[PDB]
Amino acid sequence: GWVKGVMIRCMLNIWGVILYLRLPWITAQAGIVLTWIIILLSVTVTSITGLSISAISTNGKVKSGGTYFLISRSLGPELGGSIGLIFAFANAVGVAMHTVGFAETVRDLLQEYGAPIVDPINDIRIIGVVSVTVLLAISLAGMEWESKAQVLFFLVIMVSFANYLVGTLIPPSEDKASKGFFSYRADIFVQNLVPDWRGPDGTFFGMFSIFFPSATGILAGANISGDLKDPAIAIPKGTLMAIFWTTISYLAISATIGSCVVRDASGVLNDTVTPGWGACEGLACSYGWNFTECTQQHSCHYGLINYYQTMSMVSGFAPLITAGIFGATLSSALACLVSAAKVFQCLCEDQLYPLIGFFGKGYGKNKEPVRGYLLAYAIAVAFIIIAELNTIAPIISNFFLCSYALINFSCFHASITNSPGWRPSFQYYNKWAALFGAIISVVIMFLLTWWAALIAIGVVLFLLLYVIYQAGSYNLALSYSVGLNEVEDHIKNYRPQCLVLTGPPNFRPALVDFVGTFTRNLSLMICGHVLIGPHKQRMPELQLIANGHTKWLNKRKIKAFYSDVIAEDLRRGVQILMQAAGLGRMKPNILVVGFKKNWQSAHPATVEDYIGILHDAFDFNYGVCVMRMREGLNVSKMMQVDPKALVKEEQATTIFQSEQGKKTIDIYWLFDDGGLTLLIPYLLGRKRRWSKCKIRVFVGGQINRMDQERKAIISLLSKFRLGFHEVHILPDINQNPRAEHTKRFEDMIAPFRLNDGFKDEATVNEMRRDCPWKISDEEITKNRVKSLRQVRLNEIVLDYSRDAALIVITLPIGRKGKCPSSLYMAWLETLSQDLRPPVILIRGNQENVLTFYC
Amino acid sequence: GWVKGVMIRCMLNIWGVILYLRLPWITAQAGIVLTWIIILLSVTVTSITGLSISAISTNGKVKSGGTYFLISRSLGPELGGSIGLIFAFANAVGVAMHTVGFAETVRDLLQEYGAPIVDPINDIRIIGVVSVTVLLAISLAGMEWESKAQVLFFLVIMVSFANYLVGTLIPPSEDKASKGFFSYRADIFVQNLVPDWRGPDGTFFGMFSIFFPSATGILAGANISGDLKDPAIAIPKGTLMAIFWTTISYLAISATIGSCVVRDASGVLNDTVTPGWGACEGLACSYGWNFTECTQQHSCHYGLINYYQTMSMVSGFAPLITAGIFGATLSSALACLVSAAKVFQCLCEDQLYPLIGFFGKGYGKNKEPVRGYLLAYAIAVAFIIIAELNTIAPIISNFFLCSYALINFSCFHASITNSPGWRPSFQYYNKWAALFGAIISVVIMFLLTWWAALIAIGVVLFLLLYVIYQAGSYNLALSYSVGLNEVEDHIKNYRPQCLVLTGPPNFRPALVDFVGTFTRNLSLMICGHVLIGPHKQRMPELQLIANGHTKWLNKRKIKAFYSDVIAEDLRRGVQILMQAAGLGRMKPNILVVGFKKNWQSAHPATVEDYIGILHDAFDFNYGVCVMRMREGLNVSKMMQVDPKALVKEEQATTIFQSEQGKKTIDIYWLFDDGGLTLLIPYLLGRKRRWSKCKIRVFVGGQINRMDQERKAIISLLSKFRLGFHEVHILPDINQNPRAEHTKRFEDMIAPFRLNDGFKDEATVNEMRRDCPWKISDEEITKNRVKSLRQVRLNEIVLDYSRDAALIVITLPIGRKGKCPSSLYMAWLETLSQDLRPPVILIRGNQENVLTFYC
Repeated sequence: GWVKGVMIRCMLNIWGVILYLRLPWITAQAGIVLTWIIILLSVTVTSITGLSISAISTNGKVKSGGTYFLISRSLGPELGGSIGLIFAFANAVGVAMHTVGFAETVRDLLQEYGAPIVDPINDIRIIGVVSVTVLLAISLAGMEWESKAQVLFFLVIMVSFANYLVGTLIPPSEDKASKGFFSYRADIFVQNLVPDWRGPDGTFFGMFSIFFPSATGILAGANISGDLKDPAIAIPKGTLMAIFWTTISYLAISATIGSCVVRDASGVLNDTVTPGWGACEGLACSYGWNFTECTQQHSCHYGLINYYQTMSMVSGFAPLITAGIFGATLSSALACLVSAAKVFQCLCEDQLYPLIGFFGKGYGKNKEPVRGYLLAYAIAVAFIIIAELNTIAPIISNFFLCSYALINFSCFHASITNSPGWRPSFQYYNKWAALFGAIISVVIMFLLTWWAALIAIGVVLFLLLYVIYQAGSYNLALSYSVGLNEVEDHIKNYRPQCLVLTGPPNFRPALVDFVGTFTRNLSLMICGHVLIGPHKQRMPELQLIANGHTKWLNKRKIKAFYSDVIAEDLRRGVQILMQAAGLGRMKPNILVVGFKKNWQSAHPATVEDYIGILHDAFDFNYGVCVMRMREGLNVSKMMQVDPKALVKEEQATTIFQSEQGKKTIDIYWLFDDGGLTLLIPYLLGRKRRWSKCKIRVFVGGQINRMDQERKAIISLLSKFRLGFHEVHILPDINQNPRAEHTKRFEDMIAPFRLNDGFKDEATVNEMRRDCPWKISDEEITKNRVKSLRQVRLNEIVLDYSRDAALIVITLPIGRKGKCPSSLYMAWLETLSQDLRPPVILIRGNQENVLTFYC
Repeated sequence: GWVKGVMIRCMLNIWGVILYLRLPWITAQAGIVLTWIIILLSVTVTSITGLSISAISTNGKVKSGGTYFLISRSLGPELGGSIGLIFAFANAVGVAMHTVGFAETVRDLLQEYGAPIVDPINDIRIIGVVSVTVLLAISLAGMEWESKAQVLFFLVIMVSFANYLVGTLIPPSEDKASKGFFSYRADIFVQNLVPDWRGPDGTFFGMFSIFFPSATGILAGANISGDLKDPAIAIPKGTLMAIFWTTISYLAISATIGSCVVRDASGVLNDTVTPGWGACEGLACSYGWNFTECTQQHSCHYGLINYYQTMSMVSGFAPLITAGIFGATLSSALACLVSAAKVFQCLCEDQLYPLIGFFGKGYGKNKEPVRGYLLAYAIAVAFIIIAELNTIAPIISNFFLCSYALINFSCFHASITNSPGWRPSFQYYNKWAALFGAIISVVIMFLLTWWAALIAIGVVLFLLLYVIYQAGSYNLALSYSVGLNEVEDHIKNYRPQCLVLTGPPNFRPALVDFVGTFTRNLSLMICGHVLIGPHKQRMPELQLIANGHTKWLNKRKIKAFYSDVIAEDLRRGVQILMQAAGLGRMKPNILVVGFKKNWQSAHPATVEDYIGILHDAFDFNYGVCVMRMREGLNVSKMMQVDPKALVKEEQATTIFQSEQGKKTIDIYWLFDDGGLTLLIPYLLGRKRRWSKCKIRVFVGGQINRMDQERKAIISLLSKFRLGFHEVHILPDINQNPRAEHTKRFEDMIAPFRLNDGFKDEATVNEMRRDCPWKISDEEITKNRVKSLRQVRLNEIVLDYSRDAALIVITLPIGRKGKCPSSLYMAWLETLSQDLRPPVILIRGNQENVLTFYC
């Protein structure tokens, strides 16, 4: 339920050692008014944190429970992981504080009854170590008696409170009056209403740092959210009621102990007032006691400000309050230890931090964090070695204030940024109240001591930034794609979607880098390897080889999407890839095909396949490009870096980027239909390294007009962001070429004079003028026109461009049925046959433009 | 250039009041060693910040930009705005500091002539406010000549340094020796090597806070940008050289003033030691000077630790050092004043903060920040009212340390997160050096004083958090989906990428719906429509058809991509789309096929093509699935105005489409592997529609042991939440053969014997064995028992699951070369016979299981 399950659990964890041992002393040094102010200032922070905790408990629905699990699932991995670690450390030090208080009580019992062990501080150390070892032994094995222990502890604390209140009303005896107790008196109340400020810790915030661990423990209700009936209505009321009732108890005890005991008293029973004309100085003189001797010399042993166990002295039966101290300290220490271990284990099971993951495994059948229990025990022992409560308490105040500020600010952050899963139903949660609580918690943390607060904030920032440096990554790409399913065919975004042939990626990598240069974070570039084996498709050995190849490619920091194809020949192999690659609107639009360095050496029939590539690409309304670099195409000389992944020379391509380019692109327009002609040069022409480029826009501009035909391209020039009027009119585009060049063009096809790959087509010629080698207006009979033109282009490139870093060569057009594949190949070969420049071939598909950069 | 452009004006801003007024006093209170440590510790912070600033300057080619512009464009707006605000405030307070130093110098000058105004402190206030008003008047109008005033200031400071050194070289005069300066002496150097803390400000960090303004002024090099020939080379050299040379000057002045002036001296010229025995003490006694009275009485007026103007006294010509102080102060204060105003104006140009202060508005033709100038003047006057360098300097140290820590951490943040616009070219920039600089800056800021450091940090946090609080996806894909291309392969999450073959999307819409409600933002679903085109694409209008189908899909709630493949048949027709659909990881993983229910009407070729897709899916590691309906998946759409969404009638046939599933789904998963067999109804179950259907597990096979295998299944069920433990036994497959069910099958496979139309099979078979059911290790003989099992599965569909949402039977498996096509197709027809509700068959590729949803 909510009473015993939640409120009593929070009660037993909030009530602890400072309630019995230091609250009367805080009331003595700070007075009743400032002690109440301290109590209320701590309760403000803890109640604002409790409202955030209640909002967390009402957010969504969590069935397993746990403080770290609730906070992290409601607030996030970064803030949740910082909270689950600072809170775990704070709970580990709380064990040390409560065990030190229990050890101090046992030491006082030994001093009054019997003999001490070694030394009043060393006895505290020894008893604390032994008691924390016993607590660890109980936690590891023997955690089934917890309901009975909870009932016994709550009843013993109730009995201690009742006995203290009963003995306070009793009129003082000789011993109690000697020790400073005079029942209730207005004079003592008025005297103790004001501070005294003795010792090094006499300070308002010095007292706040010692009292504050009396207000912590409000997170015990959230620890068992899974093991409750209805957490959304049980955790808030239980936590808030526990905070309220413990606040009432602290205020009442402070008020009644301030009004009963004087600050200074001496245990000597002879200090009763002598019947004569004495010089009695203190307030106790009116009550018949003479405490001047020690009060003037600051050597009193008893009193509110000098005796730490005055609460037990005041009461009717000291052993009952001793049992109450034992119960409170043991319950709080056990709760802190088990909470630290369980939060740390759950935090470690979520791999958010590198090295803590070792303390994440459980033992036995219920998976107890034995490693976490041992780490918490080690931290507790280390802080127990400090045998002073007034030293441990400020540390716990700092770390619990840091944890509460973190929780409050995490709730405020989740509220202000409208976090997805952050939907609190708690009626009394306000994000500005949480922000105020976090701010005041940090301010108080720095006010108690600045260096420990700085260390805590530094650790918090380290963890938060480490984590920063059910979201999912696959579903996001899917969501963006389907959102694009509603993309507008309107303003067709003719991004340079391209399809690339490389075969194995380690071979022909010049294309890879090339189409990798541009469309970097601009569009899609798809690599394409076609396996040419028609028999035994390596279904098993396809993903693995791709993996390896993609890793190599990825090691090159490329931006592509390799693709594997099985087929019998090149033609149908790429035909499969072009019309089915991508998905929906996410489809490739441009094809680039690697040239075969050795085509005329042997294997004649491959000309058909290679030219069918281009013809089917033309018919498919794709973009088309050829690939032939300075050096040989296929890498077959290795047996004497090699993996571009390791090292990628790619000089032929890297020249443009690695080296600062001083020579420019040269294009032309003999085929005006090609719109891409102003895009592929645009794309590549606009890259970081490609920055250095004095764009030479060579175009067949109108021989008389440079302002409406050439500027027709200049008005459009703006969108292509060209900014160049370099329209170099070279009307010598197709002038009669060199005699020698035509000669070579011919005997090039002399071996292939026949349509060897076209017997069928020869029969067609046979029935049509029987043209064996010369073809009317198709080969050289009349088609020579285009051949002499293209060769003139070659002369041009070789004369004007001469040494040309790169050339935008427009692939010429041949329509099937009026020109053979042979001549087409012949044209491809003669595009750059004389030498070996880098073939930056290009041609478009009469598609619209001005997509990139307007 | 770089010298005069950067380093000369960085020195002029770094040199200021503390160089002449408090450095000797710091060397007096702290030791020479401790003063050197302070200087080097400040220079470490400023040099790390200078490295960060040099990295910022060499980032990109930002032109015509101040300090704030550079920082906010290289770094983020969130960090840039806070940096600009803190830097502007720090400069505004530095104006007050340098004006107070100038006023102190003028007040001392007035006192030495015996003409004070009102009193020491109020005279400082009056002179400082008048000076700062004159400074504001110069800054507003009359700055045109500040370009030539720079040379005068630099030459004046150089002359002051030379005069100080020359005067230090001079042997003592009677007046100078009386005032404490004798000369370079080893004894004085040794005496001043050790610290001597002699006031409220006497502490290591107390002197660090006063000195540190001597090291600030390096960002003065940053705001020059736009007036430099080459910032990427000028800014780093100038800034670092200025830091080095000013550090050298500070160290030299400290070590030379600590070696010639004693800490205690009296301006009385009669202290000269009187001859006789005496009891004279002190180091000066050895030089004939008995300063005993003041030293013991602590009433000395002169000396290093008492006189604030010791550089002036030591130097040969006092007015020259006064001129040097004037030049240094009026250069640093003017630089700070015209830096704070410009940074604030640029910051207010960016609508980054709500209360702009409107100081952003420029005046005149140069758009000078008159409003910003007045705000800076007001802040300077407010901090001038303090009129004490030892109090103003700690504030400026705090705020400049905050600014430098902010810059260093912002550079580190940009480096570690790999910001898109952060690619610094500075060779000596390291993000860990920047992190160290920011951390030590914050530590020193809190060490000097904690409350002002907390105020500055809170202001920075407030600003930062306030600022913190169409082929787009195409492009977004580049960063996410090609970021999805790089993802590990060891994730092995069996993404249920699904492929479908409904032909036209409108037709066979039931499969579309089924594959759409499932994978609704979970898995990729791709719609493949085959146009079986045997010629040139009919028209681009086909693309219109594509947009019409995508609109149809969007007219409902589908997340489909539409693609098409041109072919001449179906087997190859799907085969094209099969191994090329998708791209990289996103690629479809399983395949569903529109069942050609009509199979006894058309030639069996269609049936052979049909078995083709399933066999190919078996060879390509794909998943096979198939639906079936009573009225017709390939419903004739018989026809037996604004027609509304046919969804209503459609969903009648497609419950999943809209109707929340009510009746139970049953997985007749005779086959175990191919997890999708269960996954399909599973992520179908996740669906709210199917949340109303107990997921029935109809396992079948062995009867002797049931749960023995199940315990493996319930382990993977703990992983794949089921919520049930009752798997109904299907012993029908065995010992339960029903004759009338065999007779139908036989009468259902007649024209299907050797109807594969496989002439080669017939031939090879004919030369092996004759009869169409003789050579039957494959022909419905060895696998006949399988046909019995199939018809029994249908019978237990009619009994065990008489009614169900979808009867999920495991899709059968047939071996190529060991299972004929007609036998398999008849098996499927039995498994999905008539008079059944929607029915689905599945069989995965047994890659791995449990990968999804644990």
